[PDB]
Amino acid sequence: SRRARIERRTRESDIVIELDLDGTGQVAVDTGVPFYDHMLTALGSHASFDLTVRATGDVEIEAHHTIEDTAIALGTALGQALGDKRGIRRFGDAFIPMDETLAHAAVDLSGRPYCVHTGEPDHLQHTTIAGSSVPYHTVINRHVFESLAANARIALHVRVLYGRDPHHITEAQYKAVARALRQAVEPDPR
Amino acid sequence: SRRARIERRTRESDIVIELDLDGTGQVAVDTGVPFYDHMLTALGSHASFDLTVRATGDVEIEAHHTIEDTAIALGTALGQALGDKRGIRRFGDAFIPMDETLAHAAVDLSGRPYCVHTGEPDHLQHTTIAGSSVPYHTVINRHVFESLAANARIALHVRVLYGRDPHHITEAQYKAVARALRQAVEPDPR
Amino acid sequence: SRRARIERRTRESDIVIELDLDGTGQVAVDTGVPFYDHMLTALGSHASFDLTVRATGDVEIEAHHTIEDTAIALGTALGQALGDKRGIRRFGDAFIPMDETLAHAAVDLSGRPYCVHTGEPDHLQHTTIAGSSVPYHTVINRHVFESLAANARIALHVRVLYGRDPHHITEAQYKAVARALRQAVEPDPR
Amino acid sequence: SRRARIERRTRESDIVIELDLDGTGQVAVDTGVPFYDHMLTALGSHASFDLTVRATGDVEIEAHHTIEDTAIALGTALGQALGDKRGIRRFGDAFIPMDETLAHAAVDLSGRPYCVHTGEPDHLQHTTIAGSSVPYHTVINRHVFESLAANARIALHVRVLYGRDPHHITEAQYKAVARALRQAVEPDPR
Amino acid sequence: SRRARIERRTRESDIVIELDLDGTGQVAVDTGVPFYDHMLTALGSHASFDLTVRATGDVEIEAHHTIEDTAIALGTALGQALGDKRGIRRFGDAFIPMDETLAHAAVDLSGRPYCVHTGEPDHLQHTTIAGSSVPYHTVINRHVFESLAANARIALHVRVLYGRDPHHITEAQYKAVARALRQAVEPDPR
Amino acid sequence: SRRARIERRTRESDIVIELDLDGTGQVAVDTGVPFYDHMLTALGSHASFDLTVRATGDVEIEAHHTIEDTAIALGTALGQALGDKRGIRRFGDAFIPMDETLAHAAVDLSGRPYCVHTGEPDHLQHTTIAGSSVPYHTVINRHVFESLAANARIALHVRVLYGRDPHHITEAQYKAVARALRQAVEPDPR
Ligand SMILES: C[C@H](N)c1ncnn1C
Ligand SMILES: C[C@H](N)c1ncnn1C
Ligand SMILES: C[C@H](N)c1ncnn1C
Ligand SMILES: C[C@H](N)c1ncnn1C
Ligand SMILES: C[C@H](N)c1ncnn1C
Ligand SMILES: C[C@H](N)c1ncnn1C
Ligand SMILES: [Cl-]
Ligand SMILES: [Cl-]
Ligand SMILES: [Cl-]
Ligand SMILES: [Cl-]
Ligand SMILES: [Cl-]
Ligand SMILES: [Cl-]
Ligand SMILES: [Cl-]
Ligand SMILES: [Cl-]
Ligand SMILES: [Mn+2]
Ligand SMILES: [Mn+2]
Ligand SMILES: [Mn+2]
Ligand SMILES: [Mn+2]
Ligand SMILES: [Mn+2]
Ligand SMILES: [Mn+2]
Ligand SMILES: [Mn+2]
Ligand SMILES: [Mn+2]
Ligand SMILES: [Mn+2]
Ligand SMILES: [Mn+2]
Ligand SMILES: [Mn+2]
Ligand SMILES: [Mn+2]
Repeated sequence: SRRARIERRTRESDIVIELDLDGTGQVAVDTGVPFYDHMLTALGSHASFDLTVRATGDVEIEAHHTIEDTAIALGTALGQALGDKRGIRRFGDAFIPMDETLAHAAVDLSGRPYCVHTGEPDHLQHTTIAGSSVPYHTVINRHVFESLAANARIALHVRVLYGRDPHHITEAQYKAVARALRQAVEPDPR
Repeated sequence: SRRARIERRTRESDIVIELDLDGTGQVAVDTGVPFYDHMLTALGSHASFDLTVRATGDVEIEAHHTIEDTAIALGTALGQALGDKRGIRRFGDAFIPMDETLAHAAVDLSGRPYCVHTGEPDHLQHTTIAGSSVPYHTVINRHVFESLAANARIALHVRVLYGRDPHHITEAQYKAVARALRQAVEPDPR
Repeated sequence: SRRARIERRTRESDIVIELDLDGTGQVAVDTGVPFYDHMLTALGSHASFDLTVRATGDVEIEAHHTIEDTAIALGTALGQALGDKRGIRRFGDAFIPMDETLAHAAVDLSGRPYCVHTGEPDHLQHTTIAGSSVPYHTVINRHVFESLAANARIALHVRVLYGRDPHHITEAQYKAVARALRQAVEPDPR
Repeated sequence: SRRARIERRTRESDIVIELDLDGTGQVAVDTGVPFYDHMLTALGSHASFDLTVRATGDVEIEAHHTIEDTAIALGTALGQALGDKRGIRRFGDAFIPMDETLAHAAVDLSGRPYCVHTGEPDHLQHTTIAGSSVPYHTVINRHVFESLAANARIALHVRVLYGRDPHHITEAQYKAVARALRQAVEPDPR
Repeated sequence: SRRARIERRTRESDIVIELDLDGTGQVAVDTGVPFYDHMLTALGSHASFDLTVRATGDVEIEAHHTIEDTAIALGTALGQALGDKRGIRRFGDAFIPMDETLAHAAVDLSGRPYCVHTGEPDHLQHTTIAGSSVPYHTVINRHVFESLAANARIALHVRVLYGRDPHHITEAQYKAVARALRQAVEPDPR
Repeated sequence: SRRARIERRTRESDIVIELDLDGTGQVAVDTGVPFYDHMLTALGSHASFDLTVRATGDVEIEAHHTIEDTAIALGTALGQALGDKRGIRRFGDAFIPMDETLAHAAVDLSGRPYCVHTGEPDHLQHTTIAGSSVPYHTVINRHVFESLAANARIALHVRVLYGRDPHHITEAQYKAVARALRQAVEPDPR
């Protein structure tokens, strides 16, 4: 019913997305960027989407191209799956506490792309989350939210009220976006 | 069930309101102040009210008297239609993104009039929204929210978190008030 | 189903709590600290808990030991009654207007104790609410929210956006916590 | 070759656009908003487009809905007329002196919507340009540039380096956008 | 006609450059520093050079020696390929929007080395762009522009007007330099 | 075709100008003010004018009268040679790096005299460039640009973005004006 498959092939990367808005959190994400996989898994899961993301790209340069192409493809999938948007809540918002961090997201499935990203501490503009694989530059958080909003053609407002840990700050925002979208896409009984 | 017809006849104006709290967004508004009509249409629609507003007044002076008398009559209608307020959520709140603008409203159907209006940029105290008819002075936004709260006998908190466009800022607040009221008036299953 | 009886006996006090998460606001609170009774009655009632609190302690010293032991016991009861937390909303938040005051609470039933308490005016750190019985030092507000979060093993974020009256400020926060918990404990239909 | 006809019919307005990128400045604009007509005539003319804009809307509210719908439709027309964007300069920029005013615009026909609007004096956020017809609120300048960029799917950077007259400031920006687009859409001989 | 092959062999690295000023963007770059490869590919491509860069060096230390030796060799190639500079535009400049970033470069093929690098945010002095290979320290951006200007014996002015993403900021500057050089090297018909 | 001879005889000086807009940089300048000769030679040359300037005046007082009368006569020559301005680019701009200095000029051949001169360091208001002949007070730079714009009846915006050497700062501005005029006077193929 509210399903979309998107294939996005650029010079930099290859994305396949399958998205059901009316899922149960059946999520599988593989981008070659394990922190990004974790954020997109949290997003699909907390939005009660069924979501599959398979992506490969030029991670020898860094994660940016793959992260962005994935967020563009995912936005386009959200846009297509929503269709005409008849009968939905349209507006959604969620607070996510994560230990010391409090994040908020608010959505209007308006059909007009807009993203306002505020309150993220300045040190996230040069912070790296790094393990044994491809690292994740938190400066990309904004870019992901912008790409998503631009291609789904929605208003997306993401706020960090406060926080310290860059992992708590980043995950709280992805989870906020996710639960905001969940409320906004659900059928409006009136 | 939760219906009220209010007639308000002053030296300055004539107001008829018909309000059903349990509507489907069947809204008709005619005040001679077309921007106000647009805001009150957004309010009735986003609150899932059935609402009829017919108003005439001294618009040769300006919109103020008609705007205020209408907001007083509309408040009184909300107050009467709520009745004893048995079994309702009582508390409601909503975030409204509108492009660059984010507004919020929170309500307590307490039976104690109170309005706190914060965060609206200072230039809305001398901004005019003007077309081919009677103009709308955004300084009146507060007055409308105050009049509504005073006569419905509710606590109404309206916040502009941020914004630039006076039309986005004003409409976002009316829509926030509307969805806050919608959540607050709905039956509480517990 | 989601019931817990907690008995807590310290050198300073004796607490019995009985808590049903799936109640109708059947609340009885007796701590010897009548303002605290009023706050805990508001909390149980606004959370739609069935709640019984019987506490006696060393109020000849002041309310602190009894308030804290009660909040610890109540937290432990919330923790036990939630059990494995299968199938619940998990996240909850609420705005509470109270005349001039606006408070907010957000919860994550994470299993990781955390409390962030912000925005409370500085004069509540030496304010007393006093009647004909044992008085209530508002400096204890934070301590109560911290104790509750620590022993229920949840993330609890409590914000005063603004306010003036210490009674409005305190009650608004307890009511916010209550409605945040109510949303968070309810079954998630998905 | 690089032609597009767009029809956009909303609740608020009716837009017809016909756009040839490879024109000689054959421009006809009728929106019911004569200052807007003047700005869009300057844009089509200074971009050497052939452009026809016919729009009607709810100007009894004010110009906003009609201005925005027109800018959305015009953006969509630019997007469609560019097609695959094979063989073009892609990047374009122009300085426009206008008496005391200096404006600049830079474009990347990237396929990624983005608009950065800077340097416009603060008083243009509540300035009105008013004649004998529907007035023009200069706060809308940004909104127009944003709408255009979002729907043409280009990067558009518009700068006021300095200026005083709101008419000089506004027209200089529209002319800058126009000549930036003209350079960017032209065939790249290499 | 305007071709140069440069071989540069230091203790730290081995560089081979082949450069045609009058190319079609036939570019192949391999330095062992994949982000640098991406920047130098963008530069050759956006300048419509035919360009081959093969470099190996002491990347076990970090990218610096290889980046610098490559920029020195590339500058020397630009210098030799320009020859006597008879009949060329000499002056060139370009604006590059890249999402939120706006960069500018201006060139004078003067025969006097000079580089002015301004406006780059302070956090790019300790930012790393890191993937699965050798990372790129953005502090090197200036060094690259300086090395290039010193060895091509040109005036090179590179400006970041504004920006946030270090990848957008860096790539925008390389693209600006590239299009500035493209305009400056082209035959002057007068 | 686009030629003008101007003779200007005041109490203070005697000017003969011959100007072809469609020249090859055939320039001869003799004012008795050798630094001025150098600046006007750079201007005619970098604008691809054919230009002859012969001037004599009261240099025993200082260069001012001769500089100004020459700039007035030269402006009048530009005005007359442009004629009706049918079919020209009209708008032109150029960046000129000169070692540490970056200057910019933008022109609108509008038929409305206007000059905005900004960014020149304050010490150029009392700097002298002095050799073995009549010296040049850099405070006159503005006066020259103003005189030129007033009598050619064009908008001329001249910016020093930054610089240190008064000779680099002055020459960069004359060269910027020159290349801005060159782009603006050239035939517009559309
Ligand atoms: C496991 C969860 N994703 C988490 N990330 C950082 N902190 N926590 C609790
Ligand atoms: C049409 C809607 N009422 C609106 N007003 C201002 N902007 N937008 C989108
Ligand atoms: C009765 C209620 N608990 C209250 N306390 C302070 N103000 N109000 C209304
Ligand atoms: C006529 C032109 N559109 C203009 N508008 C304001 N000033 N000027 C010269
Ligand atoms: C693909 C392109 N090189 C790019 N890098 C960062 N952002 N974008 C669009
Ligand atoms: C020779 C040229 N006119 C010049 N003047 C000052 N510096 N330079 C290079
Ligand atoms: Cl989780
Ligand atoms: Cl709407
Ligand atoms: Cl109550
Ligand atoms: Cl908030
Ligand atoms: Cl014009
Ligand atoms: Cl600039
Ligand atoms: Cl590119
Ligand atoms: Cl020279
Ligand atoms: Mn990007
Ligand atoms: Mn995690
Ligand atoms: Mn009044
Ligand atoms: Mn509207
Ligand atoms: Mn204690
Ligand atoms: Mn009370
Ligand atoms: Mn709008
Ligand atoms: Mn005009
Ligand atoms: Mn070095
Ligand atoms: Mn890139
Ligand atoms: Mn003078
Ligand atoms: Mn010189």
